[PDB]
Amino acid sequence: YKPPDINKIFNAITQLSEAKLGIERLNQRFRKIWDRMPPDFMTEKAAIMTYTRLLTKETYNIVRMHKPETLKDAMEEAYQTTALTERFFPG
Amino acid sequence: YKPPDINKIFNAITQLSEAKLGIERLNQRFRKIWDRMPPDFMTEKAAIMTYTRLLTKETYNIVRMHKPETLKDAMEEAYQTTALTERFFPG
Repeated sequence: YKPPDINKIFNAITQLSEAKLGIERLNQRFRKIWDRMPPDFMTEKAAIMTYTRLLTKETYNIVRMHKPETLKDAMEEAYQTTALTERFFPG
Repeated sequence: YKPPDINKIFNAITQLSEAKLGIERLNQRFRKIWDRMPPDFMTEKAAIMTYTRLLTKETYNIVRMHKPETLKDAMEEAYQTTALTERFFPG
């Protein structure tokens, strides 16, 4: 195992924004940084919180209906509102 | 009881800085905002984290020796480095 260095991780999440083009840039880097060694970082509800306040205001309105439970649902649901009427299908 | 409204609380902590004159301004408002309805906000270590990265760099160095455990120790220890060689004694 390794030492965690938590403060860079709170530093690295702070860079992410809505200037990132579309949801796919947001969901990718957040998979990169946040999954990199959380030993026990916070509870489930608080892990929603730092994710959700980052997001765009309109996407919070549609993800209000319905509200998700985990990050995976939140990452999926905020993707699906733009994945529907837009795609390039990768392989 | 009341609805919590968590997002204002993360908004209100963001205003605090090192432009606040001395530690006493920092420790007072943080007692006001953070104690106002945390139902279960986060774990103990994470509650250290949002407190500590706010603080001044030199105060992190002295509070490194020794590192505190709870917020109360952290609020006390970062006060004591300036409460020693400076006071107006209140009543």
